[PDB]
Amino acid sequence: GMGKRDDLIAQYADDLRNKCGMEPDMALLEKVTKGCGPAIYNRDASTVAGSDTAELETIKKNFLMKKLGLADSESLMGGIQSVIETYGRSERNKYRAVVYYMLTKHFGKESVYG
Repeated sequence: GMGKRDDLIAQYADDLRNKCGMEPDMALLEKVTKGCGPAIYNRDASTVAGSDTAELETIKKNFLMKKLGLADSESLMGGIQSVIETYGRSERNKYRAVVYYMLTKHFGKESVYG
């Protein structure tokens, strides 16, 4: 096989195109994936619970505010809610790399990844 790291990035790209309706920027997606960590074999650890308030508050504080450098405002949770809705209410495997990629796009923060 191709190995878990490639399988994951391929899956993220497929989700972006075929679930979220977006043309994936592969160069950015790779940078976002690097930031999430080494390839994860345990599916549970690579996904975001869209319906968990604390998990969304953590994405706001640790990713949007701490990493992307965005200020505290209604637009942050609004953006999180938007990307979770885009990924889909019926999706039980919302990959955290895909969510981070979508938020980076949504807020125009691509250049922070280099």
